[PDB]
Amino acid sequence: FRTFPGIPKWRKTHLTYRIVNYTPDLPKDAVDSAVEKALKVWEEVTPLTFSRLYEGEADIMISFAVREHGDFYPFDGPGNVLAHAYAPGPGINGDAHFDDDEQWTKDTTGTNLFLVAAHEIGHSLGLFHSANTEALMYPLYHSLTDLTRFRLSQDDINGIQSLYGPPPDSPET
Amino acid sequence: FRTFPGIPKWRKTHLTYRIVNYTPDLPKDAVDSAVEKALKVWEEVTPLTFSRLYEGEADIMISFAVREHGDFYPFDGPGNVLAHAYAPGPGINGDAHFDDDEQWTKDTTGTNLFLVAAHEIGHSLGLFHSANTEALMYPLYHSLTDLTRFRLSQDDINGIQSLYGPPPDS
Ligand SMILES: COC(=O)[C@@H](NC(=O)CNC(=O)[C@H](CS)NCc1ccc(-c2ccccc2)cc1)C(C)C
Ligand SMILES: [Ca+2]
Ligand SMILES: [Ca+2]
Ligand SMILES: [Ca+2]
Ligand SMILES: [Ca+2]
Ligand SMILES: [Ca+2]
Ligand SMILES: [Ca+2]
Ligand SMILES: [Zn+2]
Ligand SMILES: [Zn+2]
Ligand SMILES: [Zn+2]
Ligand SMILES: [Zn+2]
Repeated sequence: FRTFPGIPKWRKTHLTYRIVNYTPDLPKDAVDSAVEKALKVWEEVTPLTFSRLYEGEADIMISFAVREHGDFYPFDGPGNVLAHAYAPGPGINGDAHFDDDEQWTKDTTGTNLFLVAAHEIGHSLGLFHSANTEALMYPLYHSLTDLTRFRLSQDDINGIQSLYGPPPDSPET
Repeated sequence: FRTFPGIPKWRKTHLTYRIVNYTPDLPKDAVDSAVEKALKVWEEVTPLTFSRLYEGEADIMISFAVREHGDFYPFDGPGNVLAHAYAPGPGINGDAHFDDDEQWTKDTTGTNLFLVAAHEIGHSLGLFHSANTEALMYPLYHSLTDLTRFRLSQDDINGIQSLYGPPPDS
């Protein structure tokens, strides 16, 4: 696993997120659920908890964007870069953006929103790309029919626990 | 009425539109509806026709945005600037952006999407602001329009027709 330079990380255990805009690709409730599910992945293996805001600045601002969108890194059209997220800190830090020139889906027929969301929130929490091919934090996406049996890899757990530790409610093997 | 300088206007009657993203404030069908109704206002009194695209570059790219969003004219938080649109042309020209720091509504409890969209498309089609207080293109239309009895004023019709003519075989 790998972190960003200086290992920036949230100094709070409860983070807020806000879904700022919605893609034409899915019904609004489907976007919400993949985001909820994506956050739940990280919540299960650390002390971190998450609540949603319907207004104001949330730690993790989530949006869909096409090409130039007000930050330093314009998206790039269909394919290639799928999304990007910023390491922990104030403002644009912690936020995640999703390229709408991608067809976001609830299954693997397009680009699975849950999977990309879980991988991006991984950056939002301070994990950089993993070299481990089995990790969620691996820089390359792959269509995996298996969304019902999704499991964080041990490399991921290790990387996120090195930052925040395990859940206070769980035993350690 | 008024047109932009050098009177930029579409050189074709079939214009495509695309709703690039959706606001949290309303159900997506409410957005589609209001956008369609805004387009209809103008199509009804000209030879212009519209069709929707879900991919690629449409003439009129519609989006919601907050603060800095990829153009040189950032939105300003709640109220004041509700939205902005570019006159006819290629690329960003003809596109319309809507400030999501406003609360877009179907009715008048927030900022009415239909109304603002109708004004902005007026700009996307080549109309600049009117000096007539009753016109949709009057700068203060959003504070002066009665949505129950909404109809395009004749100053708005005179202006859009000056550019594109009346509907075929009137
Ligand atoms: C083969 O896939 C790709 O290379 C795709 N592009 C990328 O992956 C480039 N990466 C990106 O644009 C962003 C940069 S933060 N990475 C998002 C991302 C999201 C999820 C996973 C993932 C990992 C393991 C299991 C399941 C999914 C991996 C990467 C597209 C060409 C389809
Ligand atoms: Ca942030
Ligand atoms: Ca892309
Ligand atoms: Ca899309
Ligand atoms: Ca355009
Ligand atoms: Ca505003
Ligand atoms: Ca809003
Ligand atoms: Zn971005
Ligand atoms: Zn990544
Ligand atoms: Zn703009
Ligand atoms: Zn105006």
